Amino acid sequence: KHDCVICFENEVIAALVPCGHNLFCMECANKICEKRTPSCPVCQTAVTQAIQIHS
Amino acid sequence: KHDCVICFENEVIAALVPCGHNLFCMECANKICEKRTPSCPVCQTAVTQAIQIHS
Ligand SMILES: [Zn+2]
Ligand SMILES: [Zn+2]
Ligand SMILES: [Zn+2]
Ligand SMILES: [Zn+2]
Repeated sequence: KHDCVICFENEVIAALVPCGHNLFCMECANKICEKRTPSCPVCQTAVTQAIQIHS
Repeated sequence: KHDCVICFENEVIAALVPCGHNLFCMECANKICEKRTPSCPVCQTAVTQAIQIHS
């Protein structure tokens, strides 16, 4: 429950659109979204939104 | 290992946007988007795209 690759504190629950990388908690994903130039920190693809993943 | 909830034949690979339901193979998710009133079969939310999820 500590597997977010950004903060390593929260649980992974979010994926970025459209690259689909599912490696982030929602707080870190939201922070990615309101950067000046939102982009995936892993693959650098531009980010248009973050979604919570439901499996 | 998870089975697509539509066909129960292929692995789960894709999620719908924006509801984030991650329960579909890419073929079944593509079929969802290509319909004329696209909506998630699980929660009935309108679907604006389907993406492959990378975990
Ligand atoms: Zn985080
Ligand atoms: Zn990415
Ligand atoms: Zn399927
Ligand atoms: Zn849904």
